[PDB]
Amino acid sequence: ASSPANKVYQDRFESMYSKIKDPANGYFSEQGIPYHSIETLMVEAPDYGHVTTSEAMSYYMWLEAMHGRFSGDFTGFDKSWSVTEQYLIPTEKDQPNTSMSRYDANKPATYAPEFQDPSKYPSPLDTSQPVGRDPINSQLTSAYGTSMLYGMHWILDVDNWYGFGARADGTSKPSYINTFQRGEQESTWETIPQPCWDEHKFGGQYGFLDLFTKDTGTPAKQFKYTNAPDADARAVQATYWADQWAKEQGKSVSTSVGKATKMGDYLRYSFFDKYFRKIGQPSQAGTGYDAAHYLLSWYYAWGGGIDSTWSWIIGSSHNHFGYQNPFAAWVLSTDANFKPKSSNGASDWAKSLDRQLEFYQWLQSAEGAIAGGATNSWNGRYEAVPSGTSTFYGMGYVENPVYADPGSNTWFGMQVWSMQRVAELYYKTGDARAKKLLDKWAKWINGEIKFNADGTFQIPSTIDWEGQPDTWNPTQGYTGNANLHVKVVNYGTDLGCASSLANTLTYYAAKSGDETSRQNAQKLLDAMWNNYSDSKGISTVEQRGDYHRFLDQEVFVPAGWTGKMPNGDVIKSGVKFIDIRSKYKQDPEWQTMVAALQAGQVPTQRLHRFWAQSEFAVANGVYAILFPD
Ligand SMILES: CO[C@@H]1O[C@H](CO)[C@@H](O[C@@H]2O[C@H](CO)[C@@H](S[C@@H]3O[C@H](CO)[C@@H](O[C@@H]4O[C@H](CO)[C@@H](O)[C@H](O)[C@H]4O)[C@H](O)[C@H]3O)[C@H](O)[C@H]2O)[C@H](O)[C@H]1O
Ligand SMILES: CO[C@@H]1O[C@H](CO)[C@@H](O[C@@H]2O[C@H](CO)[C@@H](S[C@@H]3O[C@H](CO)[C@@H](O[C@@H]4O[C@H](CO)[C@@H](O)[C@H](O)[C@H]4O)[C@H](O)[C@H]3O)[C@H](O)[C@H]2O)[C@H](O)[C@H]1O
Ligand SMILES: [Ca+2]
Repeated sequence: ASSPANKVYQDRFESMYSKIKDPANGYFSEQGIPYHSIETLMVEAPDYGHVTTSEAMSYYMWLEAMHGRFSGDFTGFDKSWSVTEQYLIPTEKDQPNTSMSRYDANKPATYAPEFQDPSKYPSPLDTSQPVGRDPINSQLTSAYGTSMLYGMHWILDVDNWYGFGARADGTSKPSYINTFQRGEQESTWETIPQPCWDEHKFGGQYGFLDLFTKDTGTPAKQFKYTNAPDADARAVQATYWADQWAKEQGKSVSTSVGKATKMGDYLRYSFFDKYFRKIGQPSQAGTGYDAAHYLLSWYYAWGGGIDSTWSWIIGSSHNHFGYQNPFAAWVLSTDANFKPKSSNGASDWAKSLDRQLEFYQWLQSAEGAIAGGATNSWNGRYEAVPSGTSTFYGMGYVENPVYADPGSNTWFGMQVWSMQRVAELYYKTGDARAKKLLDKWAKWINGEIKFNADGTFQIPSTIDWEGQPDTWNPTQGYTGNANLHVKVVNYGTDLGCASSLANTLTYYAAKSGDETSRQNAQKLLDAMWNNYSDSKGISTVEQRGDYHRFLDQEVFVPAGWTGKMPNGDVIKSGVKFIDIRSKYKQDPEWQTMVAALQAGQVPTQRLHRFWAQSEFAVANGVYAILFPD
């Protein structure tokens, strides 16, 4: 039997679970896939409300696991895994083993430079630049008996809104698409949505391929997928709790545990430099593990030919603290039920745990907030690191890893999503490293939570940075980083971030006994329940300051390149964001948004983001379990 839980907060989880699963609320598609948000007019990471992400799927898993804990029914959790495997992990038809089996571990991919401006793309492939060796492929094919990769592609056009269909048929749903392709300055407003399976049926003469990379000959028909490591690691974290909670009740989610374990094994591809170059010596090709930074980088991607057999796989040189998950690393390296089948799976994850904790500590500012990250590829072209730039294992510090429009580390959300995992690790193991990080971080954030007399509240929203951490010396450890500072630019009432914050403070308070953290977590949960509830979960009105880009953001299209989106929209130099997504004018909220822009006002929206609703529900569940009385 599971220990008794606080009935007040358990009821709140149950109420939220009902609203999220209610068919009338519209959080899911007819195929059972959760959308990024109920509302369709939505641009922030994905550019349409009804596309889904692997992030949403991992929150769906977490939600169902918690529901299993209170209802004793885990069929919903097993269902979240079935939907994931069927729709987000490319099937045998989506990543043909005929092509994947032609992979060459000694030449994983062909080098191509990254540019700081989208106008420099397509990027030219250069076969003369060195590429290191992939040491884990043989481990995976041997353990699993296939060359296909088991990980989630990060974004999916659920209802085929863009019209690419499945494997170029234009009519099936869901539809594998990707967006970001052109570097740090390519915001969500500057992409050209493209299909993962490109047979040249849509777009230009060669589909959309030559908008991004340029080779010596004619582009081949090909498929390509991109993983979001933070989502796959969250899926493992969620499955661990589902396993623990099921066993406390004589139930089992054994089959889902096996899927999470296999996913964690392939997830190791994010531990490697993009083109397998040695960590700390970027001009040199790696010989295997010397190319592993052991952190959960921004992505690992793979692809291959559709009508001819060949394939490639790349890791990522860019690392952001917000993607790390020491808890998932702890589970995969120590729990016998989650031991990966591969020979080095568990030990690699053990190395990642130690490295991740060093990374967090190295990035901790004077105040306590965690700074951006580091890269093994300066400017995305393995350029020389400027003199005076701090390093972590030879990797140069970057304030906003991967994206600069807006900076990937200017959103407060990265703080809570990531530190929440450190709090779970601390709660379970009492790890001294996690303790030192949390004591300082929690003291910082507790001084930034503002409660108003009318029941509303505010927490940091946009943050900024000054300075850099001192160069990491593993034997010296944390120096205090006196010259690295966080600055809060503005506060807000992001319900998803506040929920993640309550979750982090709850785990931490439960282990440390810090009363200040416990009462702030409860006050946050209470304020949200009492003042922000609505018939669909919780919400508030927020300003969408970037929406002017719907109409004024020019999208770069190379000189001479012309094509068409499936609905007929012409792609050519001079198009704006809206010109290649004309179906958006049919959105119920379109006239309202345009009217605001016309009057010189900032459009506002009342949004129901799936992850935020689940975050709130899970946060109530966690509080109910850790503070029974
Ligand atoms: C943050 O988002 C991610 O950004 C990165 C930025 O780099 C994106 O990475 C890029 O992804 C592209 C696909 O989405 C690929 S294009 C692809 O590269 C392979 C490997 O080099 C090429 O394979 C070669 O093809 C030749 C035949 O055409 C063969 O002769 C040769 O042996 C093959 O290796 C393929 O042709 C290209 O089309 C970029 O390589 C990669 O940088 C990431 O996608 C975003 O999600
Ligand atoms: C007077 O001018 C206005 O000032 C206000 C001051 O509050 C500005 O409002 C603020 O705008 C910010 C940007 O629009 C948002 S932060 C925004 O939040 C969303 C939801 O949490 C984030 O999306 C998530 O991003 C993740 C990381 O990429 C994804 O993984 C996830 O799926 C997404 O949901 C997004 O990244 C953030 O940028 C403030 O909340 C708001 O107060 C206003 O803009 C000015 O006009
Ligand atoms: Ca830009």
